Amino acid sequence: MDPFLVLLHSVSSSLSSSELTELKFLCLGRVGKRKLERVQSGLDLFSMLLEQNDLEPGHTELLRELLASLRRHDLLRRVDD
Amino acid sequence: MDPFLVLLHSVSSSLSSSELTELKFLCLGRVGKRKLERVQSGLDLFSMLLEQNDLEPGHTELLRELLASLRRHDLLRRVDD
Amino acid sequence: MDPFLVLLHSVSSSLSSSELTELKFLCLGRVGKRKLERVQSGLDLFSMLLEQNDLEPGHTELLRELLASLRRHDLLRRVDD
Amino acid sequence: MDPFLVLLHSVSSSLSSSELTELKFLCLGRVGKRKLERVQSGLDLFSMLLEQNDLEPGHTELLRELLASLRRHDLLRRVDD
Amino acid sequence: MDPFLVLLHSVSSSLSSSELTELKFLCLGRVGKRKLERVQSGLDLFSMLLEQNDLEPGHTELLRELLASLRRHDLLRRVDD
Amino acid sequence: MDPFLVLLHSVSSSLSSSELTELKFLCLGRVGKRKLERVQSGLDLFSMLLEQNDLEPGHTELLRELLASLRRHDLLRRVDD
Amino acid sequence: MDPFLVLLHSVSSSLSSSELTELKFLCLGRVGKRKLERVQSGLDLFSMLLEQNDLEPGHTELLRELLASLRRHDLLRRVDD
Amino acid sequence: MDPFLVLLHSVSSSLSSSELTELKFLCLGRVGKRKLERVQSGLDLFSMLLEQNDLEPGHTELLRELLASLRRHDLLRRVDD
Amino acid sequence: MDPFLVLLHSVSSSLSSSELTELKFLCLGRVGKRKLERVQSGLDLFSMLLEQNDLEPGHTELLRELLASLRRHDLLRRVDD
Amino acid sequence: MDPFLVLLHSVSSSLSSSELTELKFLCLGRVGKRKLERVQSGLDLFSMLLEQNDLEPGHTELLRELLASLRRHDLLRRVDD
Amino acid sequence: MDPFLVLLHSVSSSLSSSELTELKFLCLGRVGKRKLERVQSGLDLFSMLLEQNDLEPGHTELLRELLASLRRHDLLRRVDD
Amino acid sequence: MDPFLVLLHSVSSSLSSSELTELKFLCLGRVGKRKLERVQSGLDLFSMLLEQNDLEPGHTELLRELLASLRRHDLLRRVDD
Amino acid sequence: MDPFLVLLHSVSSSLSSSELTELKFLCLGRVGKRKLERVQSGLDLFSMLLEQNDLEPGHTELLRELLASLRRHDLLRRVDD
Amino acid sequence: MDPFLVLLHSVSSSLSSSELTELKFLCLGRVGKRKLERVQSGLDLFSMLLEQNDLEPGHTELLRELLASLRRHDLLRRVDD
Amino acid sequence: MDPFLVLLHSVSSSLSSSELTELKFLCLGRVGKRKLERVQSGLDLFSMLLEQNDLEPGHTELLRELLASLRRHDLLRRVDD
Amino acid sequence: MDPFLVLLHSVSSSLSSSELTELKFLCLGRVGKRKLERVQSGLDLFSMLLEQNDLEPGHTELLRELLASLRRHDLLRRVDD
Amino acid sequence: MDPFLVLLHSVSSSLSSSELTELKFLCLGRVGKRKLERVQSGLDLFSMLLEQNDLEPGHTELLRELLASLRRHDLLRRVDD
Amino acid sequence: MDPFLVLLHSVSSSLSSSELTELKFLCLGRVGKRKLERVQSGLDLFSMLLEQNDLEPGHTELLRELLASLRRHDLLRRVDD
Repeated sequence: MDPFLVLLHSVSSSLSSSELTELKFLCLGRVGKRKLERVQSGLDLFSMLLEQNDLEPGHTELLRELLASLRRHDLLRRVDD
Repeated sequence: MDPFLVLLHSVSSSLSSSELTELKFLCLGRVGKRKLERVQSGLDLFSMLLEQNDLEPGHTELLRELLASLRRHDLLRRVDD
Repeated sequence: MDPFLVLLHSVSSSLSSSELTELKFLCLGRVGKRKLERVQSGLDLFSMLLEQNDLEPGHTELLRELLASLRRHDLLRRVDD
Repeated sequence: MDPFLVLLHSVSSSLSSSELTELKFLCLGRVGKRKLERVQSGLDLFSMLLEQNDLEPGHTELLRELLASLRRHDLLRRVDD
Repeated sequence: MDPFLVLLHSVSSSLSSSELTELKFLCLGRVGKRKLERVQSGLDLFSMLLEQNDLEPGHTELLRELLASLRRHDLLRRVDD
Repeated sequence: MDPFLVLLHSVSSSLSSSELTELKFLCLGRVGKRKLERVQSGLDLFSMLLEQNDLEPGHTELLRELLASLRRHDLLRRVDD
Repeated sequence: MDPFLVLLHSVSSSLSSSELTELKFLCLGRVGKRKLERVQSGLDLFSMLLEQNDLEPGHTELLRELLASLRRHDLLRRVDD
Repeated sequence: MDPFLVLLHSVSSSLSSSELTELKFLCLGRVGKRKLERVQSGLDLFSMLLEQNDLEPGHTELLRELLASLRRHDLLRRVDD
Repeated sequence: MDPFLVLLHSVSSSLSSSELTELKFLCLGRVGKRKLERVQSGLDLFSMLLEQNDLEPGHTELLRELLASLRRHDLLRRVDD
Repeated sequence: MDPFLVLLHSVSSSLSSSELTELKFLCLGRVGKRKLERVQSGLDLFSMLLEQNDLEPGHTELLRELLASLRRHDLLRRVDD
Repeated sequence: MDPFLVLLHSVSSSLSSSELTELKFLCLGRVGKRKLERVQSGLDLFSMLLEQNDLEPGHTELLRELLASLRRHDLLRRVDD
Repeated sequence: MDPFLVLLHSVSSSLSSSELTELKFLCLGRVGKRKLERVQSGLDLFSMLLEQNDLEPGHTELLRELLASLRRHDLLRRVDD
Repeated sequence: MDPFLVLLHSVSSSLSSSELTELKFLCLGRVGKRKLERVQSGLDLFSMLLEQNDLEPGHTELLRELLASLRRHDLLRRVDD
Repeated sequence: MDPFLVLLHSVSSSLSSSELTELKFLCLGRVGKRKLERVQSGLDLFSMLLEQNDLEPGHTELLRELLASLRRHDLLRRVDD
Repeated sequence: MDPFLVLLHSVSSSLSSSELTELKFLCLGRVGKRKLERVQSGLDLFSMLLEQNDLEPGHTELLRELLASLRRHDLLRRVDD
Repeated sequence: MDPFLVLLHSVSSSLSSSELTELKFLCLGRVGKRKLERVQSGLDLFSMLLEQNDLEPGHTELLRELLASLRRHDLLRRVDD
Repeated sequence: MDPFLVLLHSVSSSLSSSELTELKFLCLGRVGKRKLERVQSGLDLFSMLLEQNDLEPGHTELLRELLASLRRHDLLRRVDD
Repeated sequence: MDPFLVLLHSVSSSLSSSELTELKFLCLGRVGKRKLERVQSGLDLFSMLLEQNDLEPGHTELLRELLASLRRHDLLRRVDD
């Protein structure tokens, strides 16, 4: 298994419904409304970000900034930030 | 590639399920019920409007009127309206 | 576009979930239970009323009566009543 | 072309899957099961009714009453009712 | 058209999803599971009961008692009960 | 419109949450618990009573008796009681 | 025109594709696989049964048993059973 | 922003709980009990009056009467009375 | 119809959402999670128990003790207890 | 008519789509993928097992173990197990 | 990330339920009732305002007026006003 | 109506908040804490006692004992005690 | 190479199965059923219409009106309509 | 049935909303936030702990100390402490 | 279980409504208003301080400061101060 | 029957829709998106893993790590881990 | 083997049903409707584009543009874009 | 009986319709379109590869390569790869 996938799964397991709505709002400029309507967990949003080359194992800045905006520093400890 | 098709794809990417239902309702007089039942995205509706000569690169006032009724002025910005 | 459909869309845009519930209740004698279960917005109800000849541009007394029972005189203003 | 055939085509254009299933159910006594299993549109049903002399330009009562049972008075306006 | 088929259509029109589920549950001993998984409306169930000689214009007792178990006396008034 | 449905809607418009709870309690022997759990307004209860033949335009003593137990004589005035 | 042939034709007109597959399965021990592969309607199967002396105007027991296994009692009324 | 909405908001911000109960009592004949039970601020009552065409930017007599009955002349200075 | 099926239907009619959740919890050892996630009413649970030979007209002890654990003795009176 | 064929037909009439997929999965080591792709009912799978001498009137162990894996003990009562 | 989106998120995180209700009341003339019924946070209202071209990164007058009506000058310091 | 339910409603209408608290305390050994927390009126407690077979038209000694501990002899006169 | 044959080929290239079915239905009075059952593309129908002198480079009205009935105005632009 | 499951049901029956909140708080390190947001009763938490191998009929120490921290010794008597 | 979570639970047990209000007031600069409006016990505040990395088993200074400002030295004895 | 197939079936019967979606997310790097879109149960995913030599009776490490990531230790007891 | 064909197969393996629908829509001006109806996977579309000289090993700008419009940059990395 | 032909038959028996389509796509450069259109099973493709000297008992690199591109390592075990 990729450690990147396990890290994404662990991050997704620590996010609630309100946090998911906030993350969807903060991703409005990168993911279209039609695609955003189908997102029911952090895994789907991470998949769309992976497809758009906005999120990679070596490209994690956007995820860190999303987590900082949500004020989840405990989750940022997982990304080692 | 035709910029007209790219514009139509972009417009269809910004629309949700309720907006698609509203668009289907407002087109009841131009498209039959049998043809309207098969539409699952804005692309199918735009293609049918193209076939019936209701929508061309020089014929866009029906699309602008529909987008105005949907109260989506950001989407009218893409059509330069 | 037909002004009749624009008017119906505008009327449906001003109605809430409870108002839709009382609209469905007051139409129990004209629309069957099987068809009434599939209605999620006023657009579907208006389309069924159009299909059964209960609602036409020259046939609006049923709609005016339903809006009167809902005690929505601002909505009757749109129909000029 | 025959305006009878054009009228039949126009009627078949304004029908959905559910209406087709109900029309098939209400014609069980006149068409066999083997022939009814091949009907995928109103056109095939109309052709089979034509073959059995149930539907002619001078013989439209069965079509009229089938449309009445489906509560499609707008469709009956095409048949002058 | 037969008044029997019209009566069956009228009865099937006044039923919702839940009543259809109960009707399927209460007919488990006469219809196999493979045939019951293909019923999406009261019309299919009525046709299946017709094939097995369980429902005729002169043989309606199973229909009346199924309607009684669902506590639909208004529906029984259609069957004159 | 049926004046019966208008009367039922008017009666339901004058009832509060506690009165709805008392009505649900007093109807425990006629409506099952599963069906009683889904009632959020007097309209649902009245429709269920209509289905079970407990309430018709010529069948109103159950409604009058229930309103009498609620000590709502102003509401009995609407039913002419 | 033989009444037996007309009866066979009428029976075959009331059987669908699935029933034909079940009938072919139930006839595996009497008709070989190579011959069964060419059967596209009940008429071919009836002809093959006629050749093997399993089906005669005075010998209708196998057909009755096949119809009873398919649970088509309405079709058994045609064979007078 | 409508000056009417701002005026309504300013009026509502100067009314307390007892004043709200008195206003609800004085509005008993115009708003039903079921709707009155959901009013938790002057804004909900004002919106309900707006729906019933009892209160408009050009129709403010009822609001002045309500404020005079509450003996709030300071609030009447806002409506210029 | 079988009195056993009617009895099961009557028992399932007097159950609410919470009791269904408790019944699902107390049957974890006999039904898998995949099959339990598809149960939306007591009828589906009863059918699943029927398939596994856990509930027959001569085999009712599991149902009796499941009802006992929910403290529904009135329901046990239907099962003669 | 073979009692074995009638038993196989009765078993097949009690199996749904999901059960058919599970049975196909459990038969992967005996029937090839190309042959498994054409199976649309339990009858085809039973015939394929019949050809490979895995299923006979005197050889019913594999069918019993398949039914036990699906946890259909009611169906095992048909095989007398 | 757009600084505009981060500013909107920070504004929304400083508004309570009562402030949300007041903001919904003050936005009655621009957003329909059906759409207003689905707003559960400031983010949804901001999204609807963004769709309508009433709120843009270069168009912040309406938001300033809304904040001034709510008397949140501390929040107006975020918009630099 | 059952006179039993009318009697229970009348008894519940004569009780105050403190009396309800004492009734809930005295029923600690028969109703669980989870179920006791949801009781807001005597009707819910009476229904729970009815379900557990603690209270029937022929089983009223528990109710009489509870009313005697509350020192409400006027309420015991309604139960004829 | 004839521009008439090239035009017919270009028209036949922009048609799907459904439009071919409607074209066959609307030509029932000019082509027999025996000849229509052998048409698998628009080219066969065009050839048959050519043989019966219904379609020539100077005789296009039937093709024009057939394309009109299918609501293909873009296709009529090829025929210069 | 398992007396383990019966014991778990009995323990969950004697818990209130506040105790469930404390139980959720004290299990933060073993269950993720996403999974804890879906727990509405002690049964959900117990099943979740069962999945992670934290609670078995031979593994009851975590439950014992969770009950101890809530100061429920009467509940510990059920687990025989 | 973690001694840290047990300590937090013990601290939250010895607090009343007024102390919770003071704790909410003194944490205004670290938690938003929307998040603070949803705190009904010290557990929620502790959880949110945990998320923002303000409180860890190795980071307890802010908790000590909050307890000191409330003049609860007995509570500081639990934190070993 | 292979014990490996029975073990896979038993594992698949204990996984819900959410667990299946997490398993699909964790298998993104090994199974392509086109193939992943057709997976509707654990059996299909297990078949795809078997085809790619990622899962064998002697090769069960990937399945163990998948189950450990889902935190199903009870399911890991089935694989003897 | 041609690396071009392996690359095309790999690209087609990463595409879903919706992405195929958008690809077919964006190719409306180069491939006819009759040829587009027969495409069930990206392989057929790529073969048609190869046939019309729209796609060659030295001619890949159309493919790169189509992948860019689909917003699949990971799929552009395979084509080295 | 040649072991090479037995191996080819066994390989062809484990392939499905989609896998055959991908095999036909990957062999576009070696087999013409006219010869590829007549292939309905892997046996025909293998025979054509045998004729063109692309596949011999000592020449199996093309077959191994094709099976590797199909990601069928279990089928590569049959060829000992």
